[PDB]
Amino acid sequence: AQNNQFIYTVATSLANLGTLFTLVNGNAGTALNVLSATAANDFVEQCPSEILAATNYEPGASQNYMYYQFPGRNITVSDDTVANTVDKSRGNYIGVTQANGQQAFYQRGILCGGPTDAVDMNVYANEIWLKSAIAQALLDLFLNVNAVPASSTGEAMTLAVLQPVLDKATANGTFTYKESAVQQQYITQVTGDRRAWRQVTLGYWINITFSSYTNSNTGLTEWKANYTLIYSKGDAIRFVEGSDVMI
Amino acid sequence: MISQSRYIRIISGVGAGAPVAGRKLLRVMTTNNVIPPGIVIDANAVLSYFGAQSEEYQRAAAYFKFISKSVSPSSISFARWVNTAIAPMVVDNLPKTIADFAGFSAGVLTIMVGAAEQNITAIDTSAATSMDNVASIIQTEIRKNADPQLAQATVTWNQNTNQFTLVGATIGTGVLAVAKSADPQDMSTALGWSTSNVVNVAGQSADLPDAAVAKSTNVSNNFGSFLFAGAPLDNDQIKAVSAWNAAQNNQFIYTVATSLANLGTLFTLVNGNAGTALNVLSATAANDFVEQCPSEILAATNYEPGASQNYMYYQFPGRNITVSDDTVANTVDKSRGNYIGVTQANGQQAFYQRGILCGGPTDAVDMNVYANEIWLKSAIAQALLDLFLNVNAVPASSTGEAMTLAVLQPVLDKATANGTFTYKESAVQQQYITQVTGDRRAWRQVTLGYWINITFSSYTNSNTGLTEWKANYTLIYSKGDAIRFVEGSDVMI
Repeated sequence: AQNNQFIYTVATSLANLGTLFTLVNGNAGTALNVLSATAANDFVEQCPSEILAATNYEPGASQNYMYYQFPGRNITVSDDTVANTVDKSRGNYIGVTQANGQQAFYQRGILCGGPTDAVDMNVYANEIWLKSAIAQALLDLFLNVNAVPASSTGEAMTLAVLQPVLDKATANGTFTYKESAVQQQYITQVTGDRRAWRQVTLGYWINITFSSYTNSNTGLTEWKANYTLIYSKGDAIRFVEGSDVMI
Repeated sequence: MISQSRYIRIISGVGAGAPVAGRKLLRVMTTNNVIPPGIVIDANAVLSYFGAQSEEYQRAAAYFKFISKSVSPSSISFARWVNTAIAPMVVDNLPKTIADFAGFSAGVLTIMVGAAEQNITAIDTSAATSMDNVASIIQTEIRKNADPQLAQATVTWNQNTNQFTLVGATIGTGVLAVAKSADPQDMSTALGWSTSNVVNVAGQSADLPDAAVAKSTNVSNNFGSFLFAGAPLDNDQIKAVSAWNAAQNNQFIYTVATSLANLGTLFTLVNGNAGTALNVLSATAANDFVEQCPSEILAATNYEPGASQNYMYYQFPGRNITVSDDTVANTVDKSRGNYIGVTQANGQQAFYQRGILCGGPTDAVDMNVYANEIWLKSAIAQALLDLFLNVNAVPASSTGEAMTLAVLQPVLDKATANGTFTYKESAVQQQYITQVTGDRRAWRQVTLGYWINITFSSYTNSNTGLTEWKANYTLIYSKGDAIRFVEGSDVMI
C-alpha cells in the first residue's frame, strides 16, 4: 500500500516457497528467504535488513546485495537444478560453489513486484533514501523561511535548496552517469522537453511547475508545487562472459 | 499524528520497466519415460540428471564441444514424445530421502482422488531400511484400495534425481491427484506430492509426432533447429513433421538423418517444405550422429561483429567420412543432401560440403540466410513488443512513424555490423524493386544495404465491429551470400 517506504522479510521452507509467490506475487517491497529444515534456527531473514541498516548514505555507498558472505548462516542449496527451480519463485538464499577447492554467499538481490516497481534491493534502498532526503529538505525549507512566493523566485529558491541533495546523490552512487532507444522515446514523450535524455551525460533532470488549484476541504484556492525528477538507476554487473582467442 | 502526505507527497517508480526476453537459438524430443509429457527441461548437468548410459548424455557430450571458428552453444533442451499409451502419473525436484521418514510410524494418512476421495490406511515407515523399502511399503498400502486405478498402482523411486512417481493401473484414460490434508501425520510434504509445482499427467493415446512438437512448442519456443533423435522414423512421419515445420514460415529448422539409398526416396516427399535439412549417415559404422552439425553451428553463433559465418567450409573431426568420389557427390547433390566429403590437397586428406536447404524459389535455400532471417524476425518483434509494453501510447500520426522508425533504427544498425546486410551487385532485381515499391531510386539505396517504410493505416477487425489502428512496414535488404567457387587463368608472358 505504501509505495517505496519499507521492506518486509519473510522466512520460508523450500516446499512452502512454491505455495507462496502465488499469493505475494506483485506486492512490491517483499523479500522471501529460504530456511533449512531440521537445523539450527540461524535466522536468515535478517540478512537484507542488516545490509540495509549498516549502509551510511559517505561516498561509494550504493553497494550490492548479491555478492556478500554470511559465515553464521548455514548452506541452503548446492545443485544447479535446485537453484534453477528456486530462482523461478524469487527466493533468496545462501549458495555454495567450488572455486579451486574452496567452497558460500547470498545469491540473489531480487524482490517480488510488478514491472513498475524496483525488483533489485539496492535501487529500492536508494529510492527510500532519496524520498526521505527530498522530503526532509522541503519540510525544512517550509519550516524556516518566512514565505515562499509563487513566482520565478519560488522555482529558483526551491531548485537552489534541492541542489545539495542531488549533488550528494551523484557521489553516493545512486545516480550513474550508462547506456536504450525505447527509454529515449519514453523520456521524450513524458517530458515535453526533448534533449532531456542526453542530459540524463550528467545523471539527472529536474523540473518545477508551481500551479494553482482549489482544495476540496475549503472553497478557498490554495499555491502548490509540482516537480518531476528523472535519473539513471544504479545497477551492478552480475554475469561475466568472454572468449580467449589464441594466435 | 497527521500523516506527512498532507504536506509533501512523493511517488517513486521505474520507467520503461517492461522486460521482454531475447530469443535463443537445440531441442531434442526423446521418448524415455523420465521426462513428463507436459514440461520442457546449461554437460555435467545432463550426466547427473539422465545417467551415463542414456543417449541424452551421449548427444550432449558431443553437442557441448564446439568452437565455431570464433571461439559455444551453452544450452540444450529436452521434451517428451508420447510414443505409446500412458497411464496417469504424479511426478519431486527438492533433495529428499535422507532416510528421515522416521516419526511417520504413527498412522500416516494420505488422500488421493481420481474423481472422488480415497483415504489410505496407516502407513508405518519407522524401520525404513532404504527409500526403496519406503516406496514398496507405500505401494503395499495403496494396492489395498478397491478403486481400479489403485488396485494395481505402482510407486517407484529414482536415485539420480529425487522423484517419487505413482502410476495408475489402467492405460488410456484417467485423472489422478493428491490433496493436502490437515492431519499431523500426512506425508504429502515429505513426499513431494501436492507441494509447489507437481506434474499430474492424464492418460493419453499413442499420439503423433507433429502433434507432440506442437504441444512442446506451446509451453516454450525459445529454440531453433529441433530434432527427434530416437529410433529412425517412418517416411510418412518425416513428411508430416516437415510439412508442420513449413507451416511456420521462417522460425525453426528440422534436421533428418538418412542413408544414401533412402535419400533418393526422400526429396520427393519433402521437396519444398522450407526449413528442412537432410544429412547422410554411414551404414555399418559407429553412430557418430551427424544431423547435429547445422544445429551446433546455429547454436554457437552470437549475433558481436562478423557473425554471419558460412555453413559450407567447416571441419568435424568427430564425424566419419561419407562420400569420396566425384560421381557419387554429383548424384548426392541432386537430392540436396549434406555430408562430410574428403579431398586430397597435396597429400593431406574432410569437411561439411553443402549448406543448402530443401524449399521453393521464394524461400531461403542457404542456411546462413535462413538463420539471419530468424534473428531479424526475432529482434524486430522484440523491439516492437517492448515499445508497446513501455510507452504510454503510440499516436496514429506523423509522430507515430517517426517514433517507430527511431526505435527500429538500432536493430538495423547492428544488422549491418553483423554481416546480414551486405553493401553487392541485377537488372531483373532492379525492376522487381521498382515495381514492388512505388518509390523509384530505392534500389540505389539498397549503397547502404536496406530500405524501410511505414504505413499506419486503419481498419475494422472481424471479432468486434469497432475500428482498430494498425501499422504496416516493408523492409528490403541485400542478403548475405558467401563465395563458394574460385576460377582463374594465369597467362605467362
